[PDB]
Amino acid sequence: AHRTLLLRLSDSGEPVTSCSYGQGVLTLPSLPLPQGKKLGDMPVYTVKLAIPAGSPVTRDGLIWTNCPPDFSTQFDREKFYKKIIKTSFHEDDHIDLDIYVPGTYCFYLSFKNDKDELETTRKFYFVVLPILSVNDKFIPLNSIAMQSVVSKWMGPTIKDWEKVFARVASKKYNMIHFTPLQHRGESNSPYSIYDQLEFDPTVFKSEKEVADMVERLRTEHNILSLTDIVFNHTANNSQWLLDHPEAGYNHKTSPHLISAIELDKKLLDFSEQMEALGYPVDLKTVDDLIKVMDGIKEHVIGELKLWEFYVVDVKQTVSELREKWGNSKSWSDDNIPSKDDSTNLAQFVRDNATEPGFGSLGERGSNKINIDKFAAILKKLHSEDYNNGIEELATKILNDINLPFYKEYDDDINEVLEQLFNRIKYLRIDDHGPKQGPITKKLPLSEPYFTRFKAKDGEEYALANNGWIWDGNPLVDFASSQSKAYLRREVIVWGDCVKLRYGKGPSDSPYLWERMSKYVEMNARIFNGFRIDNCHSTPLHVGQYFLDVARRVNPNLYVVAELFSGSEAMDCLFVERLGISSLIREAMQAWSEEELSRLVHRHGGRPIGSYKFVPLDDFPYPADVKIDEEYCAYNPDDHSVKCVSEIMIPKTLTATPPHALFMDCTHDNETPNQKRTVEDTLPNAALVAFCSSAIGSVYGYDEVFPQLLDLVQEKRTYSCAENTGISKVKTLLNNMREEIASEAVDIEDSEMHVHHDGQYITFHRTNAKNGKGWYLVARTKFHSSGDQMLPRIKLSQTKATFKAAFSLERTGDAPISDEIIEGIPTKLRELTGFDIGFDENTKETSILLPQDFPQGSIVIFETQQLGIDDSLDHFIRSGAIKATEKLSLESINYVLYRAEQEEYDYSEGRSGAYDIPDYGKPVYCGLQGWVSILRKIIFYNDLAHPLSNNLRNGHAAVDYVVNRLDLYKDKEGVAEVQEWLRSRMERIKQLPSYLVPSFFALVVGIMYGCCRLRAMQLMSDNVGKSTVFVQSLAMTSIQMVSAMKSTSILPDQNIAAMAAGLPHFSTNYMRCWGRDVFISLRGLLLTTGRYEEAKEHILAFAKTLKHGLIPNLLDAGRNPRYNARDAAWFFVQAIQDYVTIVPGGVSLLQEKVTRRFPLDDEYIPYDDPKAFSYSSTIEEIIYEILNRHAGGIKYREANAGPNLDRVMKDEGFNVEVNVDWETGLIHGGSQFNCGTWMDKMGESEKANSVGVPGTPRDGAAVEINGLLKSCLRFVLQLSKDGKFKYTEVTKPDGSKISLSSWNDLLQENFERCFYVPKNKEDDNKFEIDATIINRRGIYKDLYRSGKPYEDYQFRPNFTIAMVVAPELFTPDYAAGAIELADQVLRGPVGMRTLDPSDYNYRPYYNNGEDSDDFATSKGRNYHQGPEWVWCYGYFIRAYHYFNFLTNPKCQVEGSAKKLKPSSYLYRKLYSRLLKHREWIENSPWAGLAELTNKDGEVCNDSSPTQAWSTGCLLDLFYDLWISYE
Repeated sequence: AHRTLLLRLSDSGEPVTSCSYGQGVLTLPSLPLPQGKKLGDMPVYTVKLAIPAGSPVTRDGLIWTNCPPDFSTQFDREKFYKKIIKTSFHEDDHIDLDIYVPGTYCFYLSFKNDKDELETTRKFYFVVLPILSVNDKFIPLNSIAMQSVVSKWMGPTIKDWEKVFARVASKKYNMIHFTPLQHRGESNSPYSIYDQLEFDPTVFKSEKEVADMVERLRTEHNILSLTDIVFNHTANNSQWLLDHPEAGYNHKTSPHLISAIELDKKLLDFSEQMEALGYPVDLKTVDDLIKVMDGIKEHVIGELKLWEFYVVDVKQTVSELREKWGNSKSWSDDNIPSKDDSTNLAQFVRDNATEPGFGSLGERGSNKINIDKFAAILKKLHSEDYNNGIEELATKILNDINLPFYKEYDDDINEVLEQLFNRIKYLRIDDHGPKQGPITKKLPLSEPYFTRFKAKDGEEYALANNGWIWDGNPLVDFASSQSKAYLRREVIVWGDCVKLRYGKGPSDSPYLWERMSKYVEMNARIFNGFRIDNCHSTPLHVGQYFLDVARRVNPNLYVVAELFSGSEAMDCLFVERLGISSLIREAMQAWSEEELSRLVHRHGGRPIGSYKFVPLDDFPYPADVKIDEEYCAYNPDDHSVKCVSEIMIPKTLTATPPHALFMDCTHDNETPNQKRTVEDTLPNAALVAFCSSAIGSVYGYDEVFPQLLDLVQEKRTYSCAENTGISKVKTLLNNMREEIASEAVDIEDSEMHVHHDGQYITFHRTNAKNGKGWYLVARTKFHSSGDQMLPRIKLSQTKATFKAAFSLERTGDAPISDEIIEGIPTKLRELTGFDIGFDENTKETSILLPQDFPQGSIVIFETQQLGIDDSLDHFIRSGAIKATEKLSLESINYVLYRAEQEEYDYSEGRSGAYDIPDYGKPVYCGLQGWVSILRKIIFYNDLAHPLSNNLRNGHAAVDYVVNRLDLYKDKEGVAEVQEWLRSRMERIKQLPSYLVPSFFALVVGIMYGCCRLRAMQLMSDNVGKSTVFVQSLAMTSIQMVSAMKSTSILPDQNIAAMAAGLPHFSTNYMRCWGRDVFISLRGLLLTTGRYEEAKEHILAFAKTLKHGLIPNLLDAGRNPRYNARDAAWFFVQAIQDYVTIVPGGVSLLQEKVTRRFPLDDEYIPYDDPKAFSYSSTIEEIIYEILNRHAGGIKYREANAGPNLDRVMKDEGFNVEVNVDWETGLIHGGSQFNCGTWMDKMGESEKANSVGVPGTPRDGAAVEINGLLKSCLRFVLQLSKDGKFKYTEVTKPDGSKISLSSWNDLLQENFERCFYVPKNKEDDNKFEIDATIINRRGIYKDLYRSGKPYEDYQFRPNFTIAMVVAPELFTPDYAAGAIELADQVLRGPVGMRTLDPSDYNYRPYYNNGEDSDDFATSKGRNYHQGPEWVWCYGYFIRAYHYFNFLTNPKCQVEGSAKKLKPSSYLYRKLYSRLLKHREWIENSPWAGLAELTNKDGEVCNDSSPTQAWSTGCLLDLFYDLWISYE
């Protein structure tokens, strides 16, 4: 009822890897269908594709897959089906792919280019494994035990075969591999097949005779059958080779082999005359080889016209020139080099005067010159008359042309002969290959490179037989035009079989493809799968088509291949596209004990105690996600694929390595008797059988046959001697794996530890769920290497039990028979003497071996780790959602974040962050600190990481997670979260030390996700249904909003207070800053939905109003600092944002606040009874800011002096602000002030800057007035609705002005005073002093300041006014101005705080520089150059608004004709937030920096997470959401 997996896609449509399991393939789990359900009843699996929101592929995006949309629909490799991608900028799209039948499926995406073209991603393949049942008992793919049997050695009758079936069925194999059961060819080798369409007539007559015999295996022995399938060749005597000779490579189809044919028939026709002269027809003298090679040199090499295939017949060309000379002539063109350049002129002719096919081999004289054009060239270069020197000249050209062909000739023939001698030596001299035997119908001087016959069409053909190059790429067809291997004699050939010529499709061999198809589908009706020999040498598209055909016959086809391509990636590519289910691996390939342990390590499993995958902070957590509230919705009869925990984020489809079928010995490798000893037959097979994969063996391996059987020659029959050699042991091993097969399913379920010590090899096999295990001690016998004693085996917190022990002993040599194959006599002695001590205290089992443990012996212990039970798994993954129930967006801060300085605040300095030895501390004390480290550790299984080491050596990090919550046990839901953590951590500590890291990370990850989910549920829809990036931004609102003990926002209470940033702006007076609070209030609080927290922050500053201004340094409402000309207008701005957004937000206006300061502007009286003296509603609070600003404000800051600013000069504490009513805007400050957000005060005594503000922004600041217009526009429409009673405003003299008059004042004068026209002509209208300018088409940063050139500086500050009061801007001017900021002020993450073309531009900030530089010392650069992130928010918000109003290409007729942005504009916005997503992804603090140096360089003094940095990107998303969604 739940069989879905999640295949996440990247922004380029590539599948995301959840773990690094190595080079692999997207294989879905091997599981049986649900109870009593057949193919078609329901989707076998559902692949849920996750597409990232607004990514380039979502633009006109389609998903294309060759997955048939229904079970009724058949599968076509090349027929693809459309799935439309639902575009959203906030929400990802999901597209299910229901799969009904196993096989190979793939998918790509199509999208609209950035050139508005059609682009296509890569095809990405994923495989659905077959479902192998034997009757009604499902067989897991890793429990397959395959016996390979060669047919011609099982006797001549079906009944004579069922004796072998019963023999292997006793050893408890569950699958039999059949060497080809087809009519065999001339040499009787099982792989050279006479006819693909009928079986061996010696045994079978019809398909039903074999299909019933194979079915008899299924019913009598519970055994499945698969057969070899040969694609690369057929036998050299098929009666259809006569009827269809084009199916191979002949002189007609593959002309390049003509030169190779006349060399092969020049050796069968030379061996027969070799006896005549200087024969040495066979002999072992190297010195005589030369006399046979010197006969080669002359009789075959010289008599054959080899060079003629490469060279151009010069004499034939010249006689064909004089004769033709009186014809087409005059190469009327100066494309001619002189006769001086005899190298370049030659090549020039080679290009222009050549018939098609030059340089390429073909017919005897296939390289010839176009004579009409070679003559014309000569005439122009030399003379029109032939006699005038042409003969010498023409021949000299062609000669120089042949020099590379002659060099190519010599190069080839040397390899031809040098290969013949080295081969014929081995082949005949018996140096290591016995067979001196000389000329015959067989044993000639050269093996037959071709198969000669007379075809039913009459003509004689010469097809080629295939083989293999020595170290050549098996993907390169050496029988195709692109190879010279048949000519160069570089082919090791099989005269048994003849290479088949598949083309680019059936169009190139319509009989061969049609025949092989019926060949394949025939055996697919019978068997359960195929075994594909030399699958790497079979071409891809060939194997792809036929396996698709077989799968159409038998949808549960089990494909096996001994696949050895050039690499693992290529192996995976073949497995991907062909649908191979298992790769074959051989254990006999090992050269030494160490080599074997490595082989066994590869296919053994995962390491013990390995990390497990959980969704962490890289996933979206939709509030509307389904959940197993107690991990209890999986019925074992549903055979569902479980989610990791209670949050139902489906199982992730990740590349895992292709499954392996480990053979302890195949039918082509040498017997243990030959390569090692017969004693090794026991340990070898036991080690292999312990691997986490399917196993196999050739018949005779267990029966210990003495030597590998010759597939060609031998005719002897398998002995009927039952229960020989290993037979009793394979019965035990396979029976053991039949029981294990039931529970272990996925790659993380089966763990391992293999140890190599001399001739001993240790294998511990472990299920990671129940803790069941097997321990194998195997003493191998590669050689008789003396007595070696194994050290005491110790297993921590594990209990062991003796299962069985055996020794294999040779009892004399093997019998010599002529009619039957009998093995070597063996004694299978049962062993004893093993001591299993168990310390009831340390719970350490010790295992000692007895000295009677000879080489070739094994012992097996059944083991059990202590503390692990089948219920532990369900215990750790349950109860986490119920624990987070009573949490709050405030309390989640204490569980996930808390900088160490924020932690000290609650711990009186006692606690803090956990110091990880050889590493350091996590940046948060909460779970995020662990997750930021664990994510990369789980991905790479970094069991060697310092944190991994520390988690093994002690339970301190285990206890730290739980204990620290004592600091916050009283906050909402923390006590319940703490108990869940406590209850699980205690149960973890009762496990072996090596298992603690994985369960620690698993438990932390689970509780992290549930807390992250709870956050998304408590926040508003726009956040709860969005991408990871939006949610990661929103989590900063929890980082910043918490209650503290040293500070707060209210003087009488300690409540939740938004920090400016972590870690340095979090404690005491350093936490709350009015400018940072309200710039961030919209993003962190309103976009997320924390309205009740936005109100409390507004009211808390309402109490601190004085001078008609809002303080920046909020000292918890207890002596704040009032040098902030900016905060009061961001404060009233947020009030409008609050009222606009909060449902019923108008209620804020009548909220009454205790005004803990006097209505004038006296002095700090925090204890005076006049603190709580009077009340002010937000109504009058807003008006008081507006009114007193007009009426004028004059005051020196209260308590001025060093005790406030130890560097600010005496005149800087005097702050004055008034309105120039000729314009209506607001001026203030001085050259000794820092009233704006750019408030860096210099302090370098060495550089002489003590008291000098780095960026005093005096006079009319753009934002301050833009924010004022916004406020005016706000209160005007507000009074219209009867919610604001004020209209008058008193001037310093005594005049009154209506708010609408002040409003229309700014509307008329703002753009005049601030714009800088692009045309010199217009300067006379905008109060411009062209002497102090830098760039036209700009809005001034300031109006009539102190330094007038600071008026005309390109700074991002104007974007704030564009956002808050766009009515002041004419669209074209704003649009063109912000396009320059896009090209000038826009960095990758930060907004450059100053035009890089200015002289004051210094974009590197060191608050520690001591040198004499007036600009940079003590960090005055803060606001001139450095790239700030929160300004990027106001920028792109306006970049959005005005590119939507101006450029028509950024508009599209949204539904119901309302204006909505186009994908061209979305794509532009998307490209400017990538560098921010990258930042918050790869940041130890899960946030955005406050500052960046030039061009994205990390500023080591920048706060790593700041409020306005993230809150202003959230601002953008809310814009797009609240307007278009």
